[PDB]
Amino acid sequence: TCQHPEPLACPVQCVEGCHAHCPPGKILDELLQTCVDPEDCPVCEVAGRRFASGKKVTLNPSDPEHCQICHCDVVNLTCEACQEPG
Amino acid sequence: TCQHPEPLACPVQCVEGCHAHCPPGKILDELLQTCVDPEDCPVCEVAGRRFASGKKVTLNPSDPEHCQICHCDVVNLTCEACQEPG
Repeated sequence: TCQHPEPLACPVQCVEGCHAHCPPGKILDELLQTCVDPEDCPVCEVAGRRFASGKKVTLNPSDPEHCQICHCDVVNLTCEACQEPG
Repeated sequence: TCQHPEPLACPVQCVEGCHAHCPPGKILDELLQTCVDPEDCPVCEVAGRRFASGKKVTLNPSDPEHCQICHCDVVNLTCEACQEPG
């Protein structure tokens, strides 16, 4: 989905219920109930690598000197500065 | 003295007792009972201004951004880094 573009660990094979079926070239987002083209997803790709659609997590806690954080809210190709402990 | 090179607020004009009298060019320090030349005083002058012989006080509490602290133990021309609150 636009919210979960990546595949997830899938404990359940399939499930009942209402399922939005529309032709390809369109990915489902729940807020705008219909399916929509992929580009309309608020998807995030900062410094190249593939990941989720801008999860709200502060990556890289481990190393202070390598504290090179890059959040993404919806679309922004931004990177934030780390506050030094010293 | 080497311990109190600056003049102090002096509630008493003069006092009785034993008083170390020696020729000038020598300042009294109590640990080494005699009077000694001024340079032998563990005197402190960090970044130029005149003050005491390295008092053990953390100057400048007021402004965080101007937290530019400079202690002096006996002789050292040192300045310490302030720990940021953030």
